[PDB]
Amino acid sequence: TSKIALFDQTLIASLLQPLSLNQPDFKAYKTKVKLKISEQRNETSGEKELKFEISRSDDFEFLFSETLNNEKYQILARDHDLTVDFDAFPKVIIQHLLCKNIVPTEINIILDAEKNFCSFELFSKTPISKGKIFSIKLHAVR
Amino acid sequence: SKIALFDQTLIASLLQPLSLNQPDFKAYKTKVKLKISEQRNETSGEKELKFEISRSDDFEFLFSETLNNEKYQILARDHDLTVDFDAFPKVIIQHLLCKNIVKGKPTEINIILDAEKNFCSFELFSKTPISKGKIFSIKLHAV
Repeated sequence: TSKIALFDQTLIASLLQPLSLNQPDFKAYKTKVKLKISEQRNETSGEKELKFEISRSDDFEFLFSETLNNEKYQILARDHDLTVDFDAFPKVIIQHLLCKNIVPTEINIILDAEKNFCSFELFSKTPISKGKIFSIKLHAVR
Repeated sequence: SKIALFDQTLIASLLQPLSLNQPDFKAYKTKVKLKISEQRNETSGEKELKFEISRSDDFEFLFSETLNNEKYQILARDHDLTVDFDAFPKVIIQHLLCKNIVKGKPTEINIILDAEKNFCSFELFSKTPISKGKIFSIKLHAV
C-alpha cells in the first residue's frame, strides 16, 4: 500500500556460514542474492520505515528481512560511524555503493547455524584492510 | 640499526579534552610531523616499527610507539588489517600517506589526546560515501 520500491536487484555476495552448530569455522561460497530495499509507513505509528529483504533461488528457506525506523537507524549510524542521515542513507548506498555489485563494493552475508538470522554486510576495500562499512542483522521471514 | 621509512609534515585533526576537569573535546586542524622507522630491538634482535609524532605548537607534544610482529598481529586482528607486518609500513606510506598526482576519498589523520597528555591515539581514516572509514588507531605514549 504505502510500500515504495527503492532497489530490487540481483547481486553477487559471499555467503558464509558455520560448518555446524559445534564448528563455528565458516564455509564460504560466492552466490547470487536478490536484494530489495523499500520504504514504507509503519501501520501503528505512521512513521517512515526502511525495509531490507534478501532471498536466493538456491534455498527456499533463504528469506531474510529487517525494518529500520529513524531510531533503529541512529543506533546503526552510531555503531558504524555513519555520516549520513536516515533519509539520505538508502539513496547514497543505492547510488554510490550497491550499483557496483549488480548482476569496488563487496557484500557478505553471514548465516546463523540454524538460519534464524543473517548479517548483511557491506564492504569497501582499502589497500590495507577489509573496509567494512556496516552490518545489518536480518531475521528469517519464512 | 634505525632506518627512516617516512618523515613528513601532515595535516591532522587534533582532538583533546577542554581541560583536566572538562572531558568534552575541542578540535583543531594542525600540522604534525610524523616519523616512521624500522629498528632492531636491542635485547631481542627482532625487527621493530617505530611511530613518532611531534608538532611545534607544543614542546610537550612528543609521542611514540614501537610495534613488533606480535604487537602488530593484535593490531591487524583488532582492525581487520589485510597485509602482513613487513608490508604494513610500505603500503601505508605508498598508498595512504602519499601525495596523489594532479591531472576511497583522500586520507585523513586524527590525533586524540589524553586529558593529561600522557597518551594519544593516532588514527588513520579513508572516508566512504556513508561513513568515516576508520582504518586503524595506534596508541602512542608520551616521550
